[PDB]
Amino acid sequence: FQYFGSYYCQPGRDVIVHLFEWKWTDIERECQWLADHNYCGVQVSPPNEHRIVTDPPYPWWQRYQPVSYTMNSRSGSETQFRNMVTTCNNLGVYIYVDGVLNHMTGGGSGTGSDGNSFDGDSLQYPGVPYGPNDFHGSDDCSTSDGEIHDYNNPTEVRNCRLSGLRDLDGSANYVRDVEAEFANRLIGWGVAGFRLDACKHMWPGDLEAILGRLNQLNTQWFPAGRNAYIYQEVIDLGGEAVKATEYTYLGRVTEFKHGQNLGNVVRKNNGQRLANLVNFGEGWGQLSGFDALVFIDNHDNQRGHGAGGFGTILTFFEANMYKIATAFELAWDYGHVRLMSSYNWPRNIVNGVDTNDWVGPPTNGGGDTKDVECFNGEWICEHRWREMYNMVRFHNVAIGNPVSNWWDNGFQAIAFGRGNRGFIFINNEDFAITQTLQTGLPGGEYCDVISCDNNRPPCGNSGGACRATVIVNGDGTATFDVPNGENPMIAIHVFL
Ligand SMILES: [Ca+2]
Ligand SMILES: [Cl-]
Repeated sequence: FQYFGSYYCQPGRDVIVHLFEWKWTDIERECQWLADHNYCGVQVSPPNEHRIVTDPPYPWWQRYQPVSYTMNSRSGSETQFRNMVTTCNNLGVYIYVDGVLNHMTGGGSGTGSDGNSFDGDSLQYPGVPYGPNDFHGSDDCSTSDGEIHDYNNPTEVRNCRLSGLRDLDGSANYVRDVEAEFANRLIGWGVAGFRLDACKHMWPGDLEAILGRLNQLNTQWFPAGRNAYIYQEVIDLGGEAVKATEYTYLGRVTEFKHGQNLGNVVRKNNGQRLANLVNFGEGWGQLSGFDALVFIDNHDNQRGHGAGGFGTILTFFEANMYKIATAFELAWDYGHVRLMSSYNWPRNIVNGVDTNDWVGPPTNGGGDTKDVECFNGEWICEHRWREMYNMVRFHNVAIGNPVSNWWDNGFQAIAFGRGNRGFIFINNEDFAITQTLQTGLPGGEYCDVISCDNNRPPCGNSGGACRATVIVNGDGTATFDVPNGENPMIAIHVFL
């Protein structure tokens, strides 16, 4: 039995970023910035040939309808993909492919992003090739429309069609061989791993058979005898017949409870309290940290498609709370952390649903994607926000230390350290707090890395609101003056 939940990073790097709908040429350039800020890797949008949808015009979700396993996509050509992987790998920033193996397209016919035909009505995908024998059908699914409705029926969830997406027969030797060939081709070029889409809709045994066909990582960059990193998108918020714990033996699993819980806590939904995070992690009924890929939001649930709709998940639209939740997640020790990196779109919530949730990335038209320019009102670039990247540095400095010196106000203020390496005071109250705490840190002069550029004087005021220096006393205590409001947190850490 091979296990795929271990990932590989350069020393001092750990956090990964989803550069959602970024072009390969932009990711290739971004790898320098990411390396300089000690991020470990990038999840890239599905790079295989996908459906081109023109009604509505070029939505993001067309990339979740495979047409073939060639490598010309909205983000760029095979040549551009391979240039990106090579450059990023040489910089020590690795690439995880969003791998879409559960299904092909929905109904209708057309061509994909590399010119190959699809026909979801006849189940013909000549670019693979797949035909009807390669799919589940009326022999395998008994619902009246062929779609999934009863999430208490694992057979229905796995063998019927997710919203009409034609469902591949993952038990078939041919499908397993074809999908492994796709993954192995990408591994051979230098891809480090995969985010596997829609895994709740596949049988773990079929995933095991596909993963057993995989070659090990390319030793131009990776250690000999290393399996690819696999993290599996399994949406499991409890009370269903498919469980995230079915997939952890194969690799890591997305823990959607993490962002649900942190979102509810930071929003103070239904009387939640920041102080309740004292035991956050597996003890909240979540996966063990070692089995989990964690994140505040993803591309689906920032569009209201997760549970609670728009009322729980935090996103760049709620920037102040989003930074609080992300800072906590990065300072804590639980899971492999992925940060979303988003684009803006005309979100328009009507009766709880965003009417414009289909809108694709910044475009001049014609299905192209604009070059990224961070902070221009179109590309959000959360991973480049100082509050994020300085908390990634905090996370890196703190690595391997326990949570220590926990404090809270019984309510909406907590503070904790990571050994003798870092300390964060989070005041989520509607009033200011002055509090002296054992920070666990060596005595000295520290800067708040939430508001300042550097961890020690000179503090650096590029953001314009760098707070006064924090003095840690000789006994390890420090006095935190934390006003409520924007960025209502102070994080300090020893020199990297
Ligand atoms: Ca399926
Ligand atoms: Cl995901």
